[PDB]
Parts: sequence; structure tokens; C-alpha cells
Amino acid sequence: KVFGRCELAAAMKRHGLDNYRGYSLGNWVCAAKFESNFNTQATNRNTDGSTDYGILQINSRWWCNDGRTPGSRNLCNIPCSALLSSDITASVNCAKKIVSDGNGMNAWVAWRNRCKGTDVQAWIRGCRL
Ligand SMILES: [Au+]
Ligand SMILES: [Au+]
Ligand SMILES: [Au+]
Repeated sequence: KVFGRCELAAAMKRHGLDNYRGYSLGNWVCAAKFESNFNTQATNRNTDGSTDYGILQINSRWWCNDGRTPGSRNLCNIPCSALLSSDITASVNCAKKIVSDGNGMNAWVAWRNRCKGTDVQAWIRGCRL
């Protein structure tokens, strides 16, 4: 599914991401925009042979099992395909574990390079939240 901006803002807020570990909702919408273009079906191969999955591009190297990242972790205890659903629950509850692990939103390269330090409130402008 490809979310509308305000549609994803609404879902992320409902799932308890607004201000999660002090990251405003705008940070999460900005990350999702630049990670996946709001597309739950997004998959991208990493150089080490891991793959990033779903609307928040969660990495098989640490967080999920995709059956082809040998010697990796599965710290969210899910198949990476669960991260590709039209329903963002699994991506949200895994992202909460990632952002809590000491590195904050710096784990998301697109957030670091395109959202961090910017006016991220612009990403929720116009939305009825
Ligand atoms: Au959730
Ligand atoms: Au994020
Ligand atoms: Au949802």
C-alpha cells in the first residue's frame, strides 16, 4: 500500500510513534517519505547481502529473518515479509525497538541525511491529527 502523507501521520500517531523516545511525528513521516516513499512494499538490497523491508526500511542484518541473510540477527522476532503488510503495526512495533537501542533515529540513513536538523513539522502540516 502507498500511504498518503496525512494518512501515514494518522496511522503512526495511532500506533504511538508521536514523541516516541522524543522524536516528533514529523521525524517519523519524514523518515518514511525518504526511506520508502510511503510504500509498504519497498525492498532494497544492502551491500553486505542484507535487505531493508517496508515503509521504514528495517534491515534483515539485525531485526528480521528473510531466509537469505545468513549469520544475521532477528531482534524483532519476525519474518521480514511481516514488515511489508498494508498494516504498519509490525513495522511500528519493530521501529520502537530499533530507536530504543541507544542509536536513536540515526539507524535510518535517510532520516540522518534528509530529516535530522530540518523543519520536520512541515511533514504533518495540513493534517487533522
Ligand atoms: Au503499532
Ligand atoms: Au525512524
Ligand atoms: Au496501522
